[PDB]
Amino acid sequence: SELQYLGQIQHILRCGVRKDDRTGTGTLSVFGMQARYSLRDEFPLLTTKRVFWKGVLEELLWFIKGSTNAKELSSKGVKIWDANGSRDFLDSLGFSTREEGDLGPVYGFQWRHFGAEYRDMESDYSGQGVDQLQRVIDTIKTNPDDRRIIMCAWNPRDLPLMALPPCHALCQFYVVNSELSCQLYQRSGDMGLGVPFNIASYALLTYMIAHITGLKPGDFIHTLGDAHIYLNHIEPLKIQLQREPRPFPKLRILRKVEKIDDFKAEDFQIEGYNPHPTIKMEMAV
Amino acid sequence: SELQYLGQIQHILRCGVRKDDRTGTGTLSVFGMQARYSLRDEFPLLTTKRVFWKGVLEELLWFIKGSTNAKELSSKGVKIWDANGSRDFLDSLGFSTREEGDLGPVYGFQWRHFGAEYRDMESDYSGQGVDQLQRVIDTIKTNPDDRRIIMCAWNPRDLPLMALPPCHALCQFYVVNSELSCQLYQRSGDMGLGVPFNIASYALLTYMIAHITGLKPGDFIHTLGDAHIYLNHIEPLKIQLQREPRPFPKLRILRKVEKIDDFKAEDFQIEGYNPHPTIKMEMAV
Ligand SMILES: Nc1nc2[nH]cc(Cc3ccc(C(=O)N[C@H](CCC(=O)O)C(=O)O)cc3)c2c(=O)[nH]1
Ligand SMILES: Nc1nc2[nH]cc(Cc3ccc(C(=O)N[C@H](CCC(=O)O)C(=O)O)cc3)c2c(=O)[nH]1
Ligand SMILES: O=c1ccn([C@H]2C[C@H](O)[C@@H](COP(=O)(O)O)O2)c(=O)[nH]1
Ligand SMILES: O=c1ccn([C@H]2C[C@H](O)[C@@H](COP(=O)(O)O)O2)c(=O)[nH]1
Repeated sequence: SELQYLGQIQHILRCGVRKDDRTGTGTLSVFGMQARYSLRDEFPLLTTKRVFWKGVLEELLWFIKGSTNAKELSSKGVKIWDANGSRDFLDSLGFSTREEGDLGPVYGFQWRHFGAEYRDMESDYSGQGVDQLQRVIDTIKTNPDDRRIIMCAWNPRDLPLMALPPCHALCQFYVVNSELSCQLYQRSGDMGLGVPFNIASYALLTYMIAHITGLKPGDFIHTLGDAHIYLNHIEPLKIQLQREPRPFPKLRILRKVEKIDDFKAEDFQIEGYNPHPTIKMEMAV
Repeated sequence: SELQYLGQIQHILRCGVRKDDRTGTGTLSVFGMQARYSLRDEFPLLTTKRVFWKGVLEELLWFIKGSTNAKELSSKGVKIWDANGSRDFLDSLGFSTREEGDLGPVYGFQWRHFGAEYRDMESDYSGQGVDQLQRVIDTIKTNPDDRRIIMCAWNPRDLPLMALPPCHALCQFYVVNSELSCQLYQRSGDMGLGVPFNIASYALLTYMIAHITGLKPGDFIHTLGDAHIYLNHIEPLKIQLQREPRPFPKLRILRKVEKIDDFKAEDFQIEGYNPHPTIKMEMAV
């Protein structure tokens, strides 16, 4: 099922159109793609290249905790957001009053406190805003046939206060035959760098919510808007494209957890992940 | 026998020729030297300057483990390879898709998996390649008169993939009268920085292999190729030369260990190491 991501890479290289972007780099773009990754007895952690699974696990716990402080995640070993929370990148977009790591109201804030008035990254928002994450878990428990199980991060009101507007803007859940499925709408997909990271992130999120609600993981539908391949990624991706995929690993939950907040990093174990060598690709800031 | 190391320092300062180097810091070099350090009831840990014995002990266990991950050694307190595993140094040698601290197929990989195809620093290579380290131990036990007990780390095939090609490239063992001796051919010797470290390193390795095979440590012959003294080490070494050596310490193994992989850092104790104050010397890499 990894061939779907590879088939999207090969289709952008062969049929994608050249298109400029905000960064000083260049892209080959295709608008509108959809792939289905099965979560049943396998976890879609890519094997054609080693994916930062510790980054995937620590960033999601950072989202669930509602933290918007980049130093909070960077103190765990995952420095993927320090570029968007640095003084050089923040001061270029008019954000001159931030302390250290103030991305603004981003994925963590919108998941737990949607609509609340964002002060800074250290302020308390308990009881403020809409808790989309906990409301989604409550709806799955009480009314699984509901078609409104949605957690949205795209907030036009808080949009100008974010260092980078949300890429995974909207995700919806779906229950049938005790199988929890998840579809993510990604408005902008860095096919070389972020997309493998984002697929594993929301696949893990489905496993956590399926563990709490007592359901089995079903499918993860990855819907893309602007799916692009940066020009400085063509050679590293052509090397990844020649690699033969290996079977997906498995994700094991080591203890029964009742609440979404009680998940710790030690509760997860990836079993049987044998990927090809890492392929470091430059980020476009 | 420490007067031999001092005699090699004094000979390079008095008869060495000026010669440029890869780091561009300049050296005084002499090609072809040999010293014999007795391992009988004494350990060659230099006393004219404090040698990082924790680095010696942790790096050798890191070599025996076959690890080529610099972060694995740096997480133990030994940052001697972090300079060669940094992002800045990796991108200078064309390695732009490697992970931070992937030294490539270096001493650890060639000792345990010679000839195997190096993927990256997290891949499993169990059963792949030639296990030179276990093969020499097997030969010493069964055929001590063998003249081919050699462990080679210089691999021209894997050479362009190394952050730094092996300096202690080839070493040979030798058994007579139940005495295990070891000769090391070091192609490039930092007389100020690495040579004292390497003398203690392979002396420790000989003690470990002698403990397994039931032999007594004999001699350690330190054969050098390019023995050089960096220009920014002349004054620090001229101060070390005026210091009088103290008796070598002793190395005690606290428990009987059967296999070479079962050695832990807590199993070794240096008794009676009274060195002179440290002399910090800048690294050229
Ligand atoms: N042009 C661009 N800008 C971005 N800003 C923030 C992100 C999200 C992001 C940023 C960094 C990483 C990252 O460094 N990922 C790799 C593993 C990702 C993988 O294997 O897919 C790592 O940590 O080594 C991942 C996602 C991101 C992205 O994907 N592309
Ligand atoms: N020019 C140069 N480049 C190198 N790249 C890798 C090494 C191996 C190495 C690296 C660092 C040290 C080191 O820093 N050693 C000393 C301990 C020895 C001592 O104190 O005498 C320390 O930790 O300060 C030793 C060997 C090394 C070396 O010796 N010299
Ligand atoms: O989870 C994420 C976060 C970021 N990006 C990439 C997409 C873009 O290349 C870049 C953001 O720039 P815009 O699309 O906002 O201009 O980050 C992803 O692919 N996934
Ligand atoms: O165990 C080691 C590792 C490195 N070096 C030093 C020797 C050189 O001064 C420097 C770099 O090696 P060259 O590739 O320039 O030979 O590292 C040693 O002396 N011993």
